[PDB]
Order: sequence, then C-alpha cells, then structure tokens
Amino acid sequence: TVTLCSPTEDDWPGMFLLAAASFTDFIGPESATAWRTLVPTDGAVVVRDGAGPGSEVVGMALYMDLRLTVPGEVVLPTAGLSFVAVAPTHRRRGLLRAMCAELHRRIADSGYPVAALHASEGGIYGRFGYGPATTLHELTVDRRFARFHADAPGSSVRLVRPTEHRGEFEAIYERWRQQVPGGLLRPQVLWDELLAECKAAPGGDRESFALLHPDGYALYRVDRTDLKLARVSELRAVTADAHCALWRALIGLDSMERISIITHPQDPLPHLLTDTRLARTTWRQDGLWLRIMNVPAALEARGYAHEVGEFSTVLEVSDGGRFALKIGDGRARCTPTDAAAEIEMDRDVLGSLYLGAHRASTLAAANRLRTKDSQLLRRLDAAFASDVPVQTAFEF
Amino acid sequence: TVTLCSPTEDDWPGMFLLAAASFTDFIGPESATAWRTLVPTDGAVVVRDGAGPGSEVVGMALYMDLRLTVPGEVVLPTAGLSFVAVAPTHRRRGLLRAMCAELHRRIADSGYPVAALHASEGGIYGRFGYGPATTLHELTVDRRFARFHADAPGSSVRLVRPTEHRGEFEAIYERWRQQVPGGLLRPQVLWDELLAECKAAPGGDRESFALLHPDGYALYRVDRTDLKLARVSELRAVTADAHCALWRALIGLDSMERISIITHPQDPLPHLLTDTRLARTTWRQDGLWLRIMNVPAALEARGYAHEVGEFSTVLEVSDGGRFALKIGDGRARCTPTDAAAEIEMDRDVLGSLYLGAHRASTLAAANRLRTKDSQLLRRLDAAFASDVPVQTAFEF
Repeated sequence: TVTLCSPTEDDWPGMFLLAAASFTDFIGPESATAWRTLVPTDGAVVVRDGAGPGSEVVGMALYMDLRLTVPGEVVLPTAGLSFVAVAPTHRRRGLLRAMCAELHRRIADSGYPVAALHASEGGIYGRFGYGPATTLHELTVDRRFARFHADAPGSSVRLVRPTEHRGEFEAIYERWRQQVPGGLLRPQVLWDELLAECKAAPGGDRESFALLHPDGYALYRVDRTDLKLARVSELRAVTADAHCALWRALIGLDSMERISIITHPQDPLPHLLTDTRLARTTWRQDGLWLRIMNVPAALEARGYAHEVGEFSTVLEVSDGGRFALKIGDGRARCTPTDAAAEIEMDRDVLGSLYLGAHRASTLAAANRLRTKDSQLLRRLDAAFASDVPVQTAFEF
Repeated sequence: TVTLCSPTEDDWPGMFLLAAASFTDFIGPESATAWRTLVPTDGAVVVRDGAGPGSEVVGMALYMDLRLTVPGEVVLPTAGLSFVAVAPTHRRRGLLRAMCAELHRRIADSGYPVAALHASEGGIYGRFGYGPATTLHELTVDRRFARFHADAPGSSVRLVRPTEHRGEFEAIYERWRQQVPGGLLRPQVLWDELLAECKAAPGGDRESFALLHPDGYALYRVDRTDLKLARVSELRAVTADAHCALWRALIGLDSMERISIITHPQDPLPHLLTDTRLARTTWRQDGLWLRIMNVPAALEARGYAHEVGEFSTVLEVSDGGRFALKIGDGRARCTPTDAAAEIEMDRDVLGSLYLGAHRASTLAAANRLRTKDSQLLRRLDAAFASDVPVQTAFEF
C-alpha cells in the first residue's frame, strides 16, 4: 500500500508533477532547483503508492534551513516547511499527518528550536502546532491626494535598474533582516531567483524598477491589468529617514493613481501624510506561522521587554511540557517543573505569542490561553511584546 | 459681511436646511431635536451672512456634553463636536477656522479636559489639534465555513425583539461603557432614537433583531441589498463568555452566508474559530478623534500601565505648554516647567496616544513625536498602553 520515505533522485519527476498540480505559482523545475539547495540531506519526505519500482508519488513535504530573527535581534536556526502536497487522489488518507509527524521528528532530532511555514489555507496547521506569528497588511495609497505632513523627514533616492544594484540591495536587506523580528537570511541562490524576476515577461508582468537610498530600497512594477496601479513588491528600510524618502519617491509616481504594498500593521506611512485615510488597509492576513519545537530553548533565546518587573510563573504547554518560567532584565530562564501550572495553552498559541504579533490578553479572551491571574496576563502581554514591530521577510 | 454668533430659535430652520444639505444621513429635524438636548446653553455657534435678521446661516457648529471612559476606567467630561457645516457657497472663507476657534474657547472656559469628534474626512481636523484615537475594524465572517475551536467557551442567549428588552440593553451597555476605553454614556434620549430604528422601514432597512445574553447583546439586520449578509450594528459584551455565546448564535444564522460587524482591532473573534482567516478584515478607519484641551488635567486623569517602572521626562506640546511628567504606579503627575524638553509633539499626536490606540514608537518613526532617547520611547509606549483594548461607542 502507501509508504513513507526519503525521495531518491528517481522520485523527482513525480514530485515536480505533484508540485505543478498543487501550486499554480509553481516556479519551474529549474527555479525549484534553487530552493532545493536550502533543503538539507534528509529534509524531504515522499509518500509512494505501493511498494516496489514504478510506485508513484502521491505525497511530498520538505523543510529548508533558514535563519529567523526574533525579538532582541536574536537569530534562530529555523526549519521552514515548504512544497507540502497531497495528490488530489489521496486526500483524507492521513498522508499530511504522517508526513508532518515524520518531518517534525527529524526537525526536532536535528536540533531546530522552531519550525515555520506560510499557510496556503488558514484552518490546516494549528492542529500540527503552528500558530500565525506575523500579520500581512496591504496598504493602498491614493497618491493623487497624498500630501506629506509638515513633520515628515525630507534627492537622496535614485531610480535605478534592479539588476544593476544587487550588491547594494543585499547589504541593505542583510542589515534589515538582522534588526527586525521576522527577518530571514536571504541566501545568494534566492537573490539570483529574485533578480531574474525583474525583467518584463511577455504575457506576464511588466518590468520592475527600483528606488534606492543609502539605507533602503523599494522594488515596484506597474500592475499588469490596472495600469494606474503601482505594486511595491518589496520595501526594506533600515532607518526612518530611508522609509520616508522612499515614500516621497513612490508618491512622486505621477503617472499612477494608486500605490499598493504588502506591509506590517505598524507601518508608519499613514502618519507621514496629512490625511491618514489615504493609506487604506485593503487586505489583512496571517503571514509567517511558527511551531515551537523546543519550548525552553525558544523561550530562553528571545529577548523580552525591560519595561516589566521581574516575575515568575508556571507555564504548561498541552503535550509540550511544564516549565517554571522566570522573566527579568529582558531575559527568560525556563526550567522543568511539576508545580501547579498558572498558565496553560496549546503549542500553536505559543508560536503566535512568540514574535509579539498577538497579545496574550487577546488569546486569553478567546480562551485559547488559560490563567487564574489577570496581573500575570498583563505581565506576559508586556514581556512578550517586541520593541521593533514584527515584519514578514519573504514567502517560502 | 459674515458674523459669528450663538443661534436664536430663529436660526433653526436655516441650520436644519444647511444640515439637510451637508449630511446625507441627516437626523431629521425630528431626530436632530433629540441630540439637541445634549447641547448645552452656549454650545452652538452659527455664521450669518449679512447683519441683522434676514441673514441666512452659512455656517454652523456645536458641541454636546458627553462622558468618555479613558484607560483605568476613568470617566472624563468630554465636549463632542457635531453638525459642523459650511455652506457650499462659502467654502475657503475661514468659516470652519473661526467656528472651531470660538467653540474651543467656550469648551476650555467651561472646564472640559477633552474634546472629541467623528471625522467625515481624514485631512480636516489634525490642524485643529484632533488626533484619531480609536480604530474601526470591519470583520466579515463567512459563516458557511465557520467552526468554533475546541477551546472556545460553550443555551444562554435568546433571540428577542429589541423593543421589548430596552431595560436589559441599557444595563448591559451601561456596564460596558464604564469598563472600556472609548465608552460613552448613552442618555435616554439616544436609547429612544436607537430603538426607533429597529422597525422595518418601507423601502429602507429591514427589521432588526437582537440576541440577548445576561452579559451582552447583539443587534443585527439582514442587509437590504445583499440578502445573504447579516449586519451586526452593535455588539456589547461584558464578559468573554457573553462575547463567545453571542458569536455562536450569530454563526448559527444558517440562512446567511456572511456576518459583518464594525469592531475594534483586538476583537478575539478570529481566535474563536478553527480557521482565523474566516474572520476577514474588510475595512479599517479612524473612529473617535480627540483634542486634549488641558494637557495636565488629561494626563493626570487617566491610569497608566503598572508594568513600567517609575520614570520622569519633560513633555513639550507645540503651543500647548511644557510639562515635567512623572509616571509611576499607574499614575501621572504633570507640572509646569521650563526645563529642556525631552519629548515634543503637536497637540493632535497626544490625542492619538491618549487612549492607547496608537503606539508612541510608531508616531516617532513618522517623526510626529521627537525625542533623543529610545528608552524614553519604550517607556511611553509601555505606560500609555491600555490593559483593556480601546473600542468605539457610538458615532455622534
């Protein structure tokens, strides 16, 4: 019958086929071979139908070696799940469950404190311990009315061809990803992939341009259907000045009516303008999802807010251990215990708290996180918050 | 030419006329006479074109006596601006400016620490010192897919005719408004107006129904265009249990495809469901705007987060005074000083911070508030935050 194992190079065509059929956006077998370099030996699982040769791939899943920045500018080795897929012929046969269990086992044994993914659908991954941990926020600016506020900072920005300033983009992004929770190291192979997208595609996307600043850049292109809409695919700013200067340039695209960007909830853009409504939220969705693999390792690794007095509690993760958790001076100490729990939550809830994108008090109101103490709740809220708001580095 | 003065009863027809022409959703002379009882003697200003009787009103503005809840469950007398209108024939002649100046003078002399409004546009009121202080967040739930999470609490709620349960609605709302920043006291005259809207309007809105719980209620009606959409005009919940029970009932409206509600950003609804995407944000906008009239009175009045250690700074408001600000133990002391400023911001920025809806660090990134100290920023951030997320009580 069905069997779970690590793919051979023989299994690839089957996997590419399943991938082509599962993901519209499938980047070709070629492009899939850049991401492959991020897959460790043993980072992939397939389900074959039958035993023997000529068995076909009906399930696949893999993880990539990533580096995720978490609050306090700490970088965690992170296992990024990707290309997860079950054949349309084998739904509801337990394949996803078996493949995820096997991959989590490998991820845990390998020593990753956290796993992560982007969710094709919202009701799938909670059951596997993943919680949404960043929030994608689309802003659409009607630039026809947009005027900058007297207080806004600001000729330092240049309009450039992306493919001619790779080094400058890499250096800026690299600084960006080390300072911001949600940041991911972007390897050379992914910079190759990204820069190849910049050329105009006949029957596809119009060519991309870049706005470059010593401390930030934006990549944008005119929408293919709506020609009065500019789409900002990526904007990395490491200083507030760079962020403002880049927006002055984008609002300077007089040929356009609207500029849109997928950004984060605390993007200060609306406050740069004299009319904050002009920056409309047109779309909101979960971004990066997190599964805490090792609770103590993860809790001790991140920084915590200093604006909270030292406190101690006992945290129980459903089927993930019980811990004495002490937080003070922006650090956590997290040790085994069997003392009565003061806070309980499923594993996924913890990943949702972990980068500061969700407040413990909000999850508590949903009974997703249970405690006796309201004071304890406010303290967790305050401790887990992030100085630097969490952003999403790139889908994978 | 033009003159600014307090209206007589002679001026009402002119004002009604100007009102009908300025506000589509105008409270007929009938309803306008309910809100009128909330207007204090001398709370109204008109601009007449010409002198002596026989002059038509070309400008009007007024304020109402309101009670606003701010963090720490503190209730402030608040002056609520409304029916502000300039005749389409007299735009750009300085009328709004003159009317706001005169009203602000009256509001200050009368002893209001704060003024508030709902803004018909986003680029008008900042210049007068108002900052957006709450955020309206529309959620549209596709209830065909909505399943409650195993953890969600939950019988208890009843489907009732609104008009037969006024006493119960009043008591619940009254409890609600005293506990939540943004809460407003709703006077009898406004309950009269509200319950009169519940009846089906011929050629207008459909009949309203209510879901009632001991500790919360929801008012909803089928949308008049889209008959698979239920619109929740108001949902007041005092306990998390009530909030979840009401949503189980709403998700129970099987003849509906979608339920929508205007709510706040920290609404825990998305976390009650197994798929959080199902609660889609379909719209976001500034709600209540605040003008701090008296900086020291306002800063000392509200409670601050207990999680921040005591600290002291010097706050300068552009044309609003400089103050030594000391915050500790959830309390602020705020006294005159000429010591060098550590923080500066326009008056409107302070209004946006006041209820916890906007983070100081976000306004600083936009340069709307200047300091030279990042630690000071984190502390302001943490101190001004609210334990109970800020919500919007009713438009006025």
